[PDB]
This record gives sequence, C-alpha cells and structure tokens, in this order.
Amino acid sequence: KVFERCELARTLKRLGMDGYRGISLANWMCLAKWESGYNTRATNYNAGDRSTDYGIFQINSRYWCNDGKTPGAVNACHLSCSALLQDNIADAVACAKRVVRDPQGIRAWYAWRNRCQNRDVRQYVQGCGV
Repeated sequence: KVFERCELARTLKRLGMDGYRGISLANWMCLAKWESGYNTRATNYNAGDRSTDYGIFQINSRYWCNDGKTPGAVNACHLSCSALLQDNIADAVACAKRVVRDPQGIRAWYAWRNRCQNRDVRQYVQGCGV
C-alpha cells in the first residue's frame, strides 16, 4: 500500500506514534517519507551484508526482523520480516517503536539524521488534522 500523506499521519496517530518516546508525528512522517515514500511494500537488498530493509520504515533484517536468508542475523522485534510488508502497518509501527526504545532513539535511521534532524518538518503533518 502506498499511503497518501495525511492518511498515513492519521494512521500513525491512531497507532500511538504521536510523541512516542518524545517523537512527534511530523518526525515519523519525515522518516517514512524518505525511507519508502510511504510504500509498505518497499524493500532494499544490501548486497554488502546480505540483509534487506523492509517496509514503510525500511527496517533491517540484520538486527530487527527475521527473514531466514540473512546469514546469522538477530530479530530484536521478534517478527517475521514479512510482517513489515503488510498493508496494515501495526506490526511495522510496533517494531519502529522497539527500534526507538534503544539509546539512539530515531537517530537509528541515517536518513532521519540526514533529512529530518533539525529541519522544519511541519509540512509533513500540515492539513492532516493531527
């Protein structure tokens, strides 16, 4: 599923993402935008280490979910990477929450540090009624 901007904003809000561990919705939106373009089907194979980034938040198989094919990885979210490719983003949100509970928080995502950190992200939630 490829979400419309505000559709995603509200979806994330209903899933308890607004201010989760201090992260505003606008930040989550900016991350999903640059990670997948709001596409839950997005996948990126990393030939270097044989891991794959899955879904709307582009969560990596090396540490966060299990896909079997990544040589010896871990599964911190305790989910099949398949769960991160569903139209329903509840499982991806739960895993995204798990990622931010770590020290770095949302800084875990390089794209957030580069494209969202200390930026005017208001435009991600404007008009969405969130």
